[PDB]
Amino acid sequence: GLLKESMRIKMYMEGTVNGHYFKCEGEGDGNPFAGTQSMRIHVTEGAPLPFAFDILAPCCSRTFVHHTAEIPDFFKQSFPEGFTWERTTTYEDGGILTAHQDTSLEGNCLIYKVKVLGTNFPADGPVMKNKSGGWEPSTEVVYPENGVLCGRNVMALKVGDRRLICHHYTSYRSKKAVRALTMPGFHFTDIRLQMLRKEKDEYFELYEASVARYSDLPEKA
Amino acid sequence: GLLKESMRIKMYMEGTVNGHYFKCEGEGDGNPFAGTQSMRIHVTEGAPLPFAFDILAPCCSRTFVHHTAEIPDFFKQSFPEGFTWERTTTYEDGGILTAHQDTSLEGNCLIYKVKVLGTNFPADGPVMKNKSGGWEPSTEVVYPENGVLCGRNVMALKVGDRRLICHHYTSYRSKKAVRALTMPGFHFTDIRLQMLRKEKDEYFELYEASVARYSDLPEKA
Amino acid sequence: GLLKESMRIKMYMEGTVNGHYFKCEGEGDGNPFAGTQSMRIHVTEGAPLPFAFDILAPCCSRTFVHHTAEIPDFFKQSFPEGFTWERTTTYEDGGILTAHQDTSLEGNCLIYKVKVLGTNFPADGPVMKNKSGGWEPSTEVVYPENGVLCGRNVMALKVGDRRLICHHYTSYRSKKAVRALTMPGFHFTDIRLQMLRKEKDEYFELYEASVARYSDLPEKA
Amino acid sequence: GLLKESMRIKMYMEGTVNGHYFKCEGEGDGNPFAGTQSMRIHVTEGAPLPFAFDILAPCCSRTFVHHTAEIPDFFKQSFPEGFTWERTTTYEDGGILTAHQDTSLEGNCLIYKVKVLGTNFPADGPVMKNKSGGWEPSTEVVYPENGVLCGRNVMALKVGDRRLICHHYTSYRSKKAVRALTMPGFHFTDIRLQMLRKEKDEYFELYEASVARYSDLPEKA
Repeated sequence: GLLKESMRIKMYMEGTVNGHYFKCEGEGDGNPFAGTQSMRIHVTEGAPLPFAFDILAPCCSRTFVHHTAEIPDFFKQSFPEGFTWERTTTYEDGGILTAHQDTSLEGNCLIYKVKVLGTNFPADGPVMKNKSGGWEPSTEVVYPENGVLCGRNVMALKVGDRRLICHHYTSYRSKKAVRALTMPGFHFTDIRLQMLRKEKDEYFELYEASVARYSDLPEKA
Repeated sequence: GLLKESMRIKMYMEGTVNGHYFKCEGEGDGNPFAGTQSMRIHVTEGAPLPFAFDILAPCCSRTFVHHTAEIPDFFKQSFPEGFTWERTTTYEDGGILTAHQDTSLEGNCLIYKVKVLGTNFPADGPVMKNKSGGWEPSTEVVYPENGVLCGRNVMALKVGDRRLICHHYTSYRSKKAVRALTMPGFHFTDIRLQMLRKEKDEYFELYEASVARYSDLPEKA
Repeated sequence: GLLKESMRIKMYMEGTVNGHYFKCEGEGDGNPFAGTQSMRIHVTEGAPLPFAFDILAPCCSRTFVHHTAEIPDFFKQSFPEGFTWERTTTYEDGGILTAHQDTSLEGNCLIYKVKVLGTNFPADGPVMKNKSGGWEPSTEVVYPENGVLCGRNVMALKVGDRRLICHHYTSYRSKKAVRALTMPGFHFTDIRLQMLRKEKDEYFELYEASVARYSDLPEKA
Repeated sequence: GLLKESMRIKMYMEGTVNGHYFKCEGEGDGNPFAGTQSMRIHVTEGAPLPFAFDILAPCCSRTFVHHTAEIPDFFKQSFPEGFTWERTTTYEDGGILTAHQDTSLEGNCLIYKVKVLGTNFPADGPVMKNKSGGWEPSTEVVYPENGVLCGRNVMALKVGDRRLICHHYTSYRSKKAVRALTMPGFHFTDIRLQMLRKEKDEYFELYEASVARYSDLPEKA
């Protein structure tokens, strides 16, 4: 019973994208077992952001995933010690967004500390011109490599009727000893990250659902 | 109609991988509406293949996808003219495989003509040492870009307990005038590609099932 | 006297870029010791080319390099059997070009056979719109890997006052027994590829100079 | 004359590489006109470093570049305000090193502030096993893109007689208003970074030389 049906979240984020320094703080809630969560993010320095917050949204919670088919849950097994994630996202028009995150549990409150370095976003591109309209839903590929949980994803940024593709390369590291966890095998995480509200490039509300599953396609003989 | 619920397939492939010339021929069949098919392939020049056939298997059939949710079918709509596909697969240990394909229809035989270039596969990697154990199931991301259907994918090659990750960049081009197609929107194609039999690095048997669908995840308002 | 002060060149090139099939032929000559050479190219099929021939110029001659500082010449030592090259070129705006080449010798004719596959060039980019204006000079990084000579390069495509960057990944394979060659160590090859004339996307003249060298920077102790 | 034939350097570095947090501090001196400089680095937190310092070494000085051929010096023209640099470095065996740097001037001392995030370096690979033997010399490609100086590079990390290849993507931003500089054209920067001394994987001496120049190769008419 270390995680509850209803969890509080506090997030601190600091970074630079294309030389622009910013800091963000967020508060949220969700059901880790139902795989649902929302969050409110304030830009506290470098407002207004001169780039689409869409690139920061996936930096903002892997404890909140509905696990199907008895798939071992790397993230929840990691408490009370918690876990980190590190990701590089390559954008097909040239942006590169690297982030390192820390997850901790204090009573009922998950604590997120994120560092974000963004480089070579094209000045004319939809990130730096803030023309994006959110993410399509996605499916992460999750597999083990010596007690590290690995992530790969293809994500599509809405740019009117066009889609800008980026590529996620993620490592999830337990702060619990490897020998104390059941590692999952290869599996999938459906993720749907929605921006519900935004104001003056300084305030954002997010909503995310996540489900760990195997392929629904049957395997032949 | 034009496509029957039972189709035959003839494949001709020519290519070079790390300087090793090979030709293949396939004979196959499938229910294009059910999204199921199978294929026997003979390596007719350069057998025994000095690398894992696993890299060529996804070069061997996008007419055979079960479409859910009234998703327009780019492929089936393209007949009688048919379509081409072109792909680059990047392997995270350095291998690149580029292939162009032509799909034609005579009677109730789909004809595939495939050209393949493999470059910079590492000598001691599992493709060139032929130590792969087939593919995980996958989910392609499919989206229009002005008459062109685009595909992106993360696939996972089995190398024992480890997974070798590769990235698909696909373009699908109709030979029907773009005025005469209903383009789909952004969607996913589940793909499970199985190797049922291999012999002497010369004879292979493939089976594949594909479903076009939306995300299983509900959208909040 | 296998390789003369004056050598003739003949090239055969076949390929497809974004669906467009074409063949080209080249006739050339050079001094392979001076590292200078030229080539006339005619599109024999698929003329007029609907993309910049700029992407095909680097597929048109590594026998022609001035070697400084007693650097072992992998290419010249390969005769009479000769050598192959395989290259994938990734453009920062989405294009991939993959190519395999065979180089053989008969008397004083070098015979080039090239297969090219181009994928996912953006419809709106300078290559498919044919708005490029040739290559900056370049320096290739060349280093051995177990009998194979590897090449890495950043090249810059002129687009008025902008530069479209692409990345070369090249493997040079001798058809001569490894043990008959002195493999060079790590070194650079300065290449300047110039397009002297073009005519209705059908006829092209190239000149190229290549120099193999060490860094011109002193090493400290 | 803010800039003289002898300047001093102080560097602060903070980062995480594969989840290992560290800090370093640098003390150096140089002749920014002759393009020569040296730095002493102490690992001040998270010593002993459990990865190759060689990956941080190019995070430790673009003010120190001898400009030939009257090429405009973006770096020198950007004082007193100074400049930033942001780089992502992709290693062909999976590692990514993103970095943001601030360069300031306080009298005769250049002040470097570096944030570093490294993700997804292979546990088995020579970086996390600390088995690299320094860098080959390099040639950076430098070119303007509307007030930003872009850099691209291929660099080779020594691993015995093997070379591990990485790819630099750099943007240099003046903190001086863009319109107050003469932007250079496309040019090259020769860089030779040497580690002269290491101790206890907590103390390191770097020497570097840099020359800005055009191609050594002549242009035909």
